[PDB]
Amino acid sequence: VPTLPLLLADGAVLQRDQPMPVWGWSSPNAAIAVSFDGKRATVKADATGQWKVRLPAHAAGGPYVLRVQGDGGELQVRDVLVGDVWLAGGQSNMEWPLAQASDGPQAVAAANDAQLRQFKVPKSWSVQPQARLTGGEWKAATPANAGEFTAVGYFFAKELRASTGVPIGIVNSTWGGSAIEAWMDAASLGLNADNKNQLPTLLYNQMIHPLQPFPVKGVIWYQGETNATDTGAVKYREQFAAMIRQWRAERGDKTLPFLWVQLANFKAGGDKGELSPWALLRESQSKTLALPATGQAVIIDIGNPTDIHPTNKRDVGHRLALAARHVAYGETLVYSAPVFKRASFDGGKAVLGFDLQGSALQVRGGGAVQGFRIAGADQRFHPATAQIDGDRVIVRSDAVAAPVAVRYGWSENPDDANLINRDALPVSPFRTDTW
Ligand SMILES: [Zn+2]
Ligand SMILES: [Zn+2]
Ligand SMILES: [Zn+2]
Ligand SMILES: [Zn+2]
Ligand SMILES: [Zn+2]
Ligand SMILES: [Zn+2]
Ligand SMILES: [Zn+2]
Repeated sequence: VPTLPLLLADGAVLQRDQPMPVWGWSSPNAAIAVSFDGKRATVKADATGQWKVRLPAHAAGGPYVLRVQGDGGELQVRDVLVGDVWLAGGQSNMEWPLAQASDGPQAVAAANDAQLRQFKVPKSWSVQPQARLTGGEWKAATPANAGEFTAVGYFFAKELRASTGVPIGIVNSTWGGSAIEAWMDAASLGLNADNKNQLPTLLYNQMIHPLQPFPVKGVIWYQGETNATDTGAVKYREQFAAMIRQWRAERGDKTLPFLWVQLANFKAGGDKGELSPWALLRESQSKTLALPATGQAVIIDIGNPTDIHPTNKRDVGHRLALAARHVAYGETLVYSAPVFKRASFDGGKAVLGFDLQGSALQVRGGGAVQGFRIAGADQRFHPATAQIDGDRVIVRSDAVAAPVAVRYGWSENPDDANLINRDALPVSPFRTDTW
């Protein structure tokens, strides 16, 4: 009488268009048969009692029944869809449930999609990497269930349902207040294999590692507030890149799409002088775009100055889905605002070159450009004026005759910064210096 992992249960969404692993346990050397939509595979478990087959790549569809057959009896897994599965991780703002979004009641009331599903990994930890989850089931996006979906993940999935027309499943693996070190395996930290959600490897071991044989289309991520500190904001860029590369290596896919949300604006109290840990962390996030198959949603226009938990999650999901459509689905569209590329300082002016990313630079509210500061060699930054000229912005200040650096939206709460494109996507904060 065989058993299956918690992910291969009633209502599951399985990753389409790549090999389909089915694994589980039984008696040692037990004979096992697995069938799915008229395909059958047999295998013998090993002396541990573990068994695994790979079923052919299957196109989007469903519902189907996954049958597993041993000599003791049969397991039937019902209402299985085949589509795209996305892993959704991070801390509070990915955990944030749909019911508590700005549109929560109305969005839950509109959530009537049997082909959009979530698997909520329970908050759990372990000092060692684990082969099994300790809980969780698949729920479809009905009004009875959708209130508990990740708000950002639901809205992201709702966008993909419309652009792909295939089933979407979200594996929700989140924990409010967590540090990235808790989500990283021992190796990415240089380690051997208090609040536990801030301790190295403890969440990865129980909430990520067991998921890794389950194929996914890509990952969406919203984390970093906890690491936006004097000590961890810059080194986050190396930790985050290492985390992505390791998750990817574990899954055997060095270009597995990995998308994240840059921190929103928040009066975090960390800014002092020209030091801004939150702006340093956002930079660490933007630098990670150097890795292949990555994208970033910028959201400094929709944070809450006075609450680290902004309730506008619909627009977060919209911008992650733009990026997913480019990075994971190979589509051409405006998925990013213009990106700063190059700076030249001649005269009393700085000219900044942007990659326009398929759009045009404009200004929220239509007035003068806000959010720029400029510094001389003394490294003191003054407010500056800025003018748009196609793919360039020219920046200057009456009080800086020999500028050497420019900073745009470089603070924890850059709620004035107003450079956008014609689709109203905001330009990411940035700086020209490495001070
Ligand atoms: Zn399991
Ligand atoms: Zn392992
Ligand atoms: Zn809050
Ligand atoms: Zn949208
Ligand atoms: Zn690209
Ligand atoms: Zn140019
Ligand atoms: Zn203001």
